[PDB]
Amino acid sequence: MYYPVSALLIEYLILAIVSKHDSYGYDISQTIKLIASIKESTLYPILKKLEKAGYLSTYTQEHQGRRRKYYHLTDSGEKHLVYLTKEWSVYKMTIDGIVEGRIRHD
Amino acid sequence: MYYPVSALLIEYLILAIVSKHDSYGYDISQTIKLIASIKESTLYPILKKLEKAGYLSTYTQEHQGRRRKYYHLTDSGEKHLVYLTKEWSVYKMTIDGIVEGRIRHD
Repeated sequence: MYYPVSALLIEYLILAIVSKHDSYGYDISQTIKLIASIKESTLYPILKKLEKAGYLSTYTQEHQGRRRKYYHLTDSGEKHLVYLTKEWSVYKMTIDGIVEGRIRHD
Repeated sequence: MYYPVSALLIEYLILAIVSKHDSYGYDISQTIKLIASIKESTLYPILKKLEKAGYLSTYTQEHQGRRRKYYHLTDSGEKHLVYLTKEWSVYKMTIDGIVEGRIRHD
């Protein structure tokens, strides 16, 4: 809620979410809306970007009587997700490190 | 480096940094540049904002033979920093929660 979630972090979230199981956009969006204020019109292009970049592949599948577009984390996506997770870890520790006083320039 | 740092998070960092000890801008900026790509022209207005909002008070003090503008975390700032820390904690857990699969809409 308070802090914004950057598009890059959204990608992290999407890939992370999709890594649990293949999921359709609305599902990803609903879970992302838990921490982010992002419009579908911002989210779906991000999904598309991730697909184009090869991290997500997509297929259709009936779900509750309507064909949904499912996203699936490719191996490329999996490798990338590790990087994003790692960078997220670093981001966190660095912020916490700065915040707690350990981390200072020089 | 990878993930961007929002202005709101910068505020968190500034207040957190200033909470350790009073510090002048360059000092805060140098430590913030450790995790953020932010220009002085973006940082200093943020410092100013935090001052205006009452979270930082300022004074001058000679440091290495030049008067520096020091920032000091007010009690108001301290209370606010707790909130930002708290919100940061929530942000982190929520992201990690989503990323690790615990957190899903519904």
